[PDB]
Amino acid sequence: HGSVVDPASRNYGCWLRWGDDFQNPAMEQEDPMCWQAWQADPNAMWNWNGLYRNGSGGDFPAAVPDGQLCSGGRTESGRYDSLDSVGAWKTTDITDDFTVKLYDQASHGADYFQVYVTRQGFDPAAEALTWSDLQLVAETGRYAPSQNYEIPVTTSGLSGRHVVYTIWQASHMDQTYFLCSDVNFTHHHH
Repeated sequence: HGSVVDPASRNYGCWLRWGDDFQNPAMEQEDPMCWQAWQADPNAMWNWNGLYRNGSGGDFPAAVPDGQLCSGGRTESGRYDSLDSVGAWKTTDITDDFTVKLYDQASHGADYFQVYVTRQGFDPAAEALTWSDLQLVAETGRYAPSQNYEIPVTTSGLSGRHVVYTIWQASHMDQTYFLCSDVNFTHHHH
């Protein structure tokens, strides 16, 4: 099990940044989207590595309705429901060309990865995430089992706030991870 750690997914980032002080009321001002997520279900963050469905068979929109992409279609009885919320999620700066880095403790492998990004014109802070807002920008073949997978991604013409949607088809069984990462496209490297 695992997640996208760079650019960190929504719940991996909420866990890493707040797990030591997850009850802090100041989070309401400093990180509203993590705050509403911690409020609704701390297990969205404690179980950050479990954002998967079993048995999807590659038909991904059929199991993940519009507005439910980041919760993985309310998998695990909506444990990750609050990751679907619309607002000013904290972003990671990336450039047009960027790498998606997964962490997989158990080295399950991957049959393939799909990386989508929200099209220019979509505002994740004001609009619900739907499949028609996404554009496929990377798609890979199989990855042998490892503890880290890296997907190189090349894009052009993108600027400002987007969501990256990484789909991880695990190799050990029909298990698929649906990982939203908030990003900010700039010319600045860091």
